[PDB]
Amino acid sequence: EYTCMIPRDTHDGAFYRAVLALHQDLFSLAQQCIDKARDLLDAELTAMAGESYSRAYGAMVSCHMLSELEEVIQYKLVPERREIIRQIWWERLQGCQRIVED
Repeated sequence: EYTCMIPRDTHDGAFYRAVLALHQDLFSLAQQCIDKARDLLDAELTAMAGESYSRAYGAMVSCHMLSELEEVIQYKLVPERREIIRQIWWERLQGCQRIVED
């Protein structure tokens, strides 16, 4: 509901819609939902913030999730043999030098 009630503009805006089509196990659009969310954050961070660790950093965390999202849609349509994903995730997380909420 509220997702519907959210616009499709934001990084977030596209986001859950993908999640949802993925929660609906619907892909192409959701696939492209990212692609916009991609495009969103595309233009976004590219202000570059003179970034050092700067929210373009967080913006990575954002896309990082998208990737991380881009992953599951393959799990979940894969042989589950992908189970390495866990490690990969484990990696993809642990190499995150990070706080929690992320």
